[PDB]
Amino acid sequence: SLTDSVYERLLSERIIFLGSEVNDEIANRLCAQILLLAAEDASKDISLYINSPGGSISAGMAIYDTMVLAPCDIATYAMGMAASMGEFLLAAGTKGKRYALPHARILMHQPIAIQAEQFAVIKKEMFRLNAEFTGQPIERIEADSDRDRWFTAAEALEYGFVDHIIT
Amino acid sequence: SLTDSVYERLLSERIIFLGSEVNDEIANRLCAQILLLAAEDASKDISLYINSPGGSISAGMAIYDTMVLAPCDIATYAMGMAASMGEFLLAAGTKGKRYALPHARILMHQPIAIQAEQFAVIKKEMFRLNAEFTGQPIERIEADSDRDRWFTAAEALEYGFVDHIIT
Amino acid sequence: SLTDSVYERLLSERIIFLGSEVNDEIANRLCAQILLLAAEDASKDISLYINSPGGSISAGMAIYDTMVLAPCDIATYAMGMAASMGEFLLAAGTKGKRYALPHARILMHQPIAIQAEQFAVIKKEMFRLNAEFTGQPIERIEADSDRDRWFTAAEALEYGFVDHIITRA
Amino acid sequence: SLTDSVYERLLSERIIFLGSEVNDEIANRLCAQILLLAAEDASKDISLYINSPGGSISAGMAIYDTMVLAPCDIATYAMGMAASMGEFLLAAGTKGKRYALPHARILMHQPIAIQAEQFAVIKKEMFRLNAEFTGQPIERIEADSDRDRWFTAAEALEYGFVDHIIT
Amino acid sequence: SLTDSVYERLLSERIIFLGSEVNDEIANRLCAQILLLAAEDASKDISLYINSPGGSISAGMAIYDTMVLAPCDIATYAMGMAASMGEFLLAAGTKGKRYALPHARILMHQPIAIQAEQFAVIKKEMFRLNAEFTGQPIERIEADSDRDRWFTAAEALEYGFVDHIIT
Amino acid sequence: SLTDSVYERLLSERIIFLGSEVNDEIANRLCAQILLLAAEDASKDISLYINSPGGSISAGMAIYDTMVLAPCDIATYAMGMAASMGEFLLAAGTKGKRYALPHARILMHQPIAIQAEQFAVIKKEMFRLNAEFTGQPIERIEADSDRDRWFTAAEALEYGFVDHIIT
Amino acid sequence: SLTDSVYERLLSERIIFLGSEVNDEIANRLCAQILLLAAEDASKDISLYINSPGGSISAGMAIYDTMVLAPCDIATYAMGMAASMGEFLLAAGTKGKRYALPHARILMHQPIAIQAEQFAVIKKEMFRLNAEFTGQPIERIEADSDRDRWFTAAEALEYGFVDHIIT
Amino acid sequence: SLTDSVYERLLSERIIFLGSEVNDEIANRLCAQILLLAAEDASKDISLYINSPGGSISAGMAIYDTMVLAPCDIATYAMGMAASMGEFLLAAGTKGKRYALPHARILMHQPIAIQAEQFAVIKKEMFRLNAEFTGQPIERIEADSDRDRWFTAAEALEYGFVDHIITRA
Amino acid sequence: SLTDSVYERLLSERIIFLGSEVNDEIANRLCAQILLLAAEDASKDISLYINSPGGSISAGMAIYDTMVLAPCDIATYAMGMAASMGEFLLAAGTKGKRYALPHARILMHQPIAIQAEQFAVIKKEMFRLNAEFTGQPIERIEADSDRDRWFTAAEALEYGFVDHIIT
Amino acid sequence: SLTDSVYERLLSERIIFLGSEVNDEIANRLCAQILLLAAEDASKDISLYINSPGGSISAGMAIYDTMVLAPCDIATYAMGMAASMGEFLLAAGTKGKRYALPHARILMHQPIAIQAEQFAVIKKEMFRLNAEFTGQPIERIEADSDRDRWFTAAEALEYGFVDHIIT
Amino acid sequence: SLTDSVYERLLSERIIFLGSEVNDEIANRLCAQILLLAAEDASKDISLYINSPGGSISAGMAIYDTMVLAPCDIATYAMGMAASMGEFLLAAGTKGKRYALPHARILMHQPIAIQAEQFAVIKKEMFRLNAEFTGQPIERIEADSDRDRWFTAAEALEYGFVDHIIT
Amino acid sequence: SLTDSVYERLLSERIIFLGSEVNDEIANRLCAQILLLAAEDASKDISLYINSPGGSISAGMAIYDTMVLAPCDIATYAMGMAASMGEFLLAAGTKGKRYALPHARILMHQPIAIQAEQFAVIKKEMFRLNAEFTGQPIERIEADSDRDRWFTAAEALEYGFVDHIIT
Repeated sequence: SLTDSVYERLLSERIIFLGSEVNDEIANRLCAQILLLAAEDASKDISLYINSPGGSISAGMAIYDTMVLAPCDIATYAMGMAASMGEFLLAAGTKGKRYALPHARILMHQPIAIQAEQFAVIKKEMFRLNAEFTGQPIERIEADSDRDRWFTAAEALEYGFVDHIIT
Repeated sequence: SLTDSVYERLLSERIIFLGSEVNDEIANRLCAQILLLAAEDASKDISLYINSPGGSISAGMAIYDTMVLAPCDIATYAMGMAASMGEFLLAAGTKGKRYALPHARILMHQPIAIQAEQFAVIKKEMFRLNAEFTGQPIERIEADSDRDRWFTAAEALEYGFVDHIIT
Repeated sequence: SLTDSVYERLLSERIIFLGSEVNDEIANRLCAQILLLAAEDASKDISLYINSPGGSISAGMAIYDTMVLAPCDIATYAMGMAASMGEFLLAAGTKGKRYALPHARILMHQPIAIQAEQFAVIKKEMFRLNAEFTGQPIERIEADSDRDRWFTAAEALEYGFVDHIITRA
Repeated sequence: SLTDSVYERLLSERIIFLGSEVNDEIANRLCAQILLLAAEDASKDISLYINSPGGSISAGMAIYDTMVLAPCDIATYAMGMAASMGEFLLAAGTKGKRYALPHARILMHQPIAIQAEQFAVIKKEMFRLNAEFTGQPIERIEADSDRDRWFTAAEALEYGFVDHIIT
Repeated sequence: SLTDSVYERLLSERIIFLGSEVNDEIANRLCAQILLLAAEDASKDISLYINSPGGSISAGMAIYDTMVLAPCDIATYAMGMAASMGEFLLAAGTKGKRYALPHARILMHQPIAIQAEQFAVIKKEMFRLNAEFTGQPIERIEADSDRDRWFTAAEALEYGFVDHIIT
Repeated sequence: SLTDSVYERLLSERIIFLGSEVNDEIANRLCAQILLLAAEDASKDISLYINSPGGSISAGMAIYDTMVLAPCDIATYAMGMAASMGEFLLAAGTKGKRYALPHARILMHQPIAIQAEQFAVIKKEMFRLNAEFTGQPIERIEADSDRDRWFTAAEALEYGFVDHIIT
Repeated sequence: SLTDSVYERLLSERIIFLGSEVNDEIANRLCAQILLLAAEDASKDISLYINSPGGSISAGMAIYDTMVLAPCDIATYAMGMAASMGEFLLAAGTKGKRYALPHARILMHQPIAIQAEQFAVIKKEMFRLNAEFTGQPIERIEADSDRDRWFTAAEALEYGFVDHIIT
Repeated sequence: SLTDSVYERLLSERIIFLGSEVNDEIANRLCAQILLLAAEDASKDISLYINSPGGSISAGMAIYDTMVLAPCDIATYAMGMAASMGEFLLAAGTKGKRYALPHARILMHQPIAIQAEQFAVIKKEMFRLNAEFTGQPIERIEADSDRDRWFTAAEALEYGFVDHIITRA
Repeated sequence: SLTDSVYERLLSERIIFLGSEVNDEIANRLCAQILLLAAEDASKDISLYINSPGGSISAGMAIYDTMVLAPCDIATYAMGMAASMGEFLLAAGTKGKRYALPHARILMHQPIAIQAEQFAVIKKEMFRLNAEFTGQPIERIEADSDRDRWFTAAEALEYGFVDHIIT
Repeated sequence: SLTDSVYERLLSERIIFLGSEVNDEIANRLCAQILLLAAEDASKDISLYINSPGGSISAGMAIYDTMVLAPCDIATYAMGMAASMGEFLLAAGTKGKRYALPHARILMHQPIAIQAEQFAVIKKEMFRLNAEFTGQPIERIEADSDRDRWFTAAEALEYGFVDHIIT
Repeated sequence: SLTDSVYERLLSERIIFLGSEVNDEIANRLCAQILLLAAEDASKDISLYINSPGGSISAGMAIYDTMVLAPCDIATYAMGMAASMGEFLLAAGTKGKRYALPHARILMHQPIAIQAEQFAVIKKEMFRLNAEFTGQPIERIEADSDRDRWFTAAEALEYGFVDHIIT
Repeated sequence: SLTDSVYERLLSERIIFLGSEVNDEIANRLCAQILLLAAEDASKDISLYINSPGGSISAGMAIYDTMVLAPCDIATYAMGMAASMGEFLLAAGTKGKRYALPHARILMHQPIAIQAEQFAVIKKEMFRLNAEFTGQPIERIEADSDRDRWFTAAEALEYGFVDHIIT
């Protein structure tokens, strides 16, 4: 189909998209692409464009782990919305190669008994990493996720999610 | 489709994925990929990436037997989840080449009369191999399976599921 | 699709799969492939990998006829399950080249006036060839089939379904 | 699809299948395959493999007509079932080159005002042609179809639907 | 698909097919095929195999109109049924190159106020042309269509629909 | 439901409707109503209103037989359309009690081996009965059925399908 | 169902509704309803409420014939829209007892060879009765439909579709 | 629903209908209605109207057994078509109470190892009883069934399927 | 169903509902209801409960005409929302008996050539009668609709939609 | 529905049916009917008619248990097929009142480690009961069921499943 | 259905159920019932059983508006869950006649430019009434809403949601 | 529906059924029924028949609470299987009136992370009451749930779930 064709073509310029909610299908497809590009050429950059409401923390953490695994830099771009795990992957890009498009919106969100155990531990780790990424203190991240704090491109550079606003 | 093209292209790099729950279909498709790579080139390594909640034991042992069958080494990577047969297949990679990614989770799991006796036989055999893979006694594999013990990447290295945590 | 794509790719390596219930359409696909390989090169082996709960005797018997028809050696491998005609077809492989992988299972199974006549003929022929295949008496075969006897790899090599349990290739 | 790729490849070897009921669509498909192969090369054999419960008489007579039309030799093979029109098209192949696989079954079967008129003509014409192919008298063909007489390879060879039983 | 693939491969052989009902859909497909062929090579013959219950008069005339328009000869073949518009298009083939297969069958059939006016002239013109193609008198074409007259191959040759019976 | 209730309260007034095409289901349903009414009172009039394109002769004949079977007189009313079997059943009403509404339209329409046989039998019986109903001769019934002759309420009164045109 | 329940209760107050497009099924049920109320009490009025896009002339004309047939008075009410056959049936009420609600809108609209034939005579009839209904000349009725003339309650009283406008 | 209401209304008059393909479902419903009428008043006739293309023998035979069970007489009426089991059930009505309407037609028709066995048995039973009902030899009933013999009402009266052609009720 | 049984029983208490959108189906159902209640007892009140997003203007007006038609008073109650035509109808209630519940909200809204004219006419009439029901100039009504003004019960009372807030 | 009406009315005569495959819903319904009948008149017989392929053993056993619970005699009739649990329930009727209709057929059929446990128990138990019911030895019950032994009415009477064959 | 049959039977006991999510349909049905019961007898209590996760504030408030409207007393019963508007309507019970079942749980949940406008006003109104109903200060109601406080039956008596824990 | 009718008729006998998975719907169905029966006659016994694979605790707790609330005794009957909450409800019956049919089976089963907290309190409270019903100590209830302990009627009577086995 046209759509897939254009993505394939973009993938040949080392440009990948997160354009939906993060879940296991998407995560796998994305990690795959990252493994491919990395395998194809370890020294050229990858560009990850993001327009995503976020989703599953587990999914996003696998993606992030793959980002970290790849030797090349990964540039990230907020294209329309980076919310929760969308924000996190945006913030997780190679430092100095994180970009917000001028009207992108960055949104923070607060994301049996053993499932709660497994959830709590990785929520904490995501909060930890988000602080590392943004330079913000961990308590700033925590409160701002509770209050569903949203950002303009400008406000987001301020806060530390991105390094550039590309006019 | 894009997704399929991307997996095919990863296949050309000898990179393979267990991305969903293990069943007869996926088993057949994985085995098929292993035989393919083994036939293409006995010498080079296959890298199997795992992010699976697992499922059926026979399905799982079918993949295992194929992995053993392949003359080349299989590297296994815990990418997201490795639970039940997902874990088993991970621990089943070539000594020296089992990797956990820093935020992966390993979950051990407790997984017509003729069916009962068939299941009892593989169940037992699965414990036996798990113990072999991990270096643990059978009895600690059984008790840890009975209770649904889960592992962080760290905890998983200690136990014997993986050889390295790769960053 | 990927799946299909590796099967085609795997076909060019002379490797084929019976990965599900042997019915009429699957039997045709399979015959087609044997014919194809046979016709491509008539003296290189074909490797048939079985993981299948069997199916109709009729379709099973069609795959078998095509196996005999084909000049080359057809090597059979029990991958997961070889039940009914999956068992029959495994056992039907070129003598010496029938294999079980260590955790494969072999299941035996008891498989209008004029349909009944047809069935009776083919059912009797099937028991007769299973005997020929395994070295067993027809008596064993019928009674084992009756009680749905099943086999591990080891037990299956003993009985005569395969010639080797293979671990490393 | 894999199924289709195989038949195409098999069709490059001048091998065609009749693997289902004979309706107008299958008949058109098959007629087309014969014309293609006869146009590609009119001196080389075509191999029709038959495993089908037969079906529509006029659809069967169209295929038959196309075999007759095709300059080249058409060899036929009873692969599983050759029933009614399937049996008709088996017996209809080039004499000397009609084969039965050992466990094939050959079944004979009895196949508005104006539809009856056409069917009556066509029915008589196919009894006539069955008799000519088999060497059996016409009245033998009719009594046998009426009582659904079926054959093993052995019985089929002797009666005259086929020339050789291959192994 | 296999079926479609075969059809395209036959187009390279300048063989085309009318093998379903004649309507707007099919008519266009078939006019397009004739146009392609005449564009590919204006001098080389096109073969049209007919097996079709006919259908819409206006669709049939569009096809006929395209046939006349093609510079090259168009051989026509009665393969199954050639009924109503199916019969018209057969009889419309290049004089000398109209064929019946031995068991082919030719059927004749009688085939808001402004709609009726339109229909009346198209109907008249069809009769006129069917009279011209067969060398029969218009009266006989009308009466014969009224009474659903049908034709064996031999009867069709005698009447004028075709020039040859192929064996 | 509304409709059902209305037909059912009309059944209490001994009024029956043939308001769609005659098939085996409508047959069985009509025959039932007739039988019920007849059973309820064997000597009160039944009123059958008709607005139907007709349909199956065999079905038409079963309703006819049942009408005849019923001790009581059956009145018939061409309410909109009485075509083919619709016409026939309108004609079959008790002499003196066939009615046409002023804008009613009567249409005459001429409607395996064993199937043809049976059909030819009742076709002839149908024609014969139509003649008897209308006083017309058989050859006129056939000739008119061939050309799909139709009738206004007036034209139909003259010909013998009805006894009165009601206002 | 409630809806049917209200229509049933209304049927008891001798009130019926043309609340949709006039087709064969609707025409059937409406005739059935007239017949029933007429059978129940031939001396008492029926109130027919209209809010209809109209429809098929034949259908509307069956309804009309049935109204004429009903002995009792039928009062008509333009409730929402009376378009086409909706207008005709409105105008067809008993002179004296034809009503439009203050915001009722009345729309005129100009509504195989045998098909055309039939249509033409009933189209002529319906024009004649619209003329007689409204007391207009037939020429004006016709030209007015040509141009899709529409009427307010007041314009329609003036033109002759109705006798009163109710408030 | 109206349809269902008149059949119910008709049950009240001890009239029942066989107006479609005889299968397990239809027979279940029909056996029920017979059992209900017999339970209602055991001394009183049940009229059965047949307009059916027939179908399954077992289903047919189940209706038959219920007919036999019911203490009361069952009058059968070929209303349009009585074919195969339709024919059988018509022929099975109480002697002297089997009727055909002027234009009824009657069609005879010739209707895993364990299935074939049970089928053979019931088939034989079906021919024998048909022979008994019509007064024909088993041989004829076989031959005719074989040849799909049919019958106008008159030809049917003469063969034994029915006792009367009824014209007015 | 319970939902319908409840409404039937409310109808029997002379209580009607506008609970959904105003499409023609609904307005028909609702008119029928008012027609019935009037016919049952011309003297007793009708209580109409509104909780509706409004909808079609013709449908609106048909209901309105019917309400004017009924001799009895109709009380109107704003149960939750009364928007567009739902508001219009609310305000159409008998003077002194238009009510709002305390947390009801009233919402104003702006509600081929020949259709346009009709719409313009209904639309103008709508605005006028709404100016008259509330006591506001047509210009206030129009402008307030243009900007989707909404009202609390208190505000609705103030503006003139209603006469009482009930508790 | 007619069907339901009839079963309902048959239930008033204390006549129940097992007419499809035994499964939870049907067993539940059947138990309910037995409980109902039993509660209505604990001294008068229930007649159970069977034509069922049987089905689940647990469901069958719950029906059986309700039969034992029910204080009144429960007569059983083999109508079409009494197979597996159908056979068992038939055999389980009050001794002296089990009936076969002359063309009834009786079939015997051989009917997560925790699942196997539970099943072994109920199976053994069901053979025991079937032995007691029929007076045969348990090991003849088992071999018979093993080979799917079937029975004619006479054979069943001989074996011990029923007490009379009714005619 | 049996379920509807029970609910209506319970309606006769002036017992009603809010047993799913409060949406518009539900609120319409519940307002209807309350109204119906009020009409049937204004002097006798209504009992409202709540087992509901709540939902729409404004649907919630429609029900509440009808509750106040009804002159009779309304008992409320926290039968299982009373969350969001479920809690609210529970607490709207006629003081003294608000009950909780021993294992009931109460939950408080924090529940276009113009949608926002209306929503802010109704949220405020709800908070005001929750305070009113329970005797807590508006600030505790809000603060306790944010974090999503849940309550056992006892904690619920204590806060003011209900008056008695009924055993 | 026959199924519904039979349950309705059973309600007159004060017999109710838990014959499927316990959930929100069923729970409400069942509480409704209990509330009805109680309201109808306060002393007369309710009889609950249980054939249920359990379900959710919350739903089961609500039913339990309605039972306790219900003035009259409730008899419980283990029909085919009482598992999970099916067991609970069975065991929750009026003491001395809890029954098991002989082939019945009692199965005990283990049934925004703040859900865990709610679920923890309620798991504990079920265990408590389950302990109290049987006479087993809390800990026995836990471990026996943990390994899925199943019981025969005999085993269950002696373990405390039921008081009597009926035959």
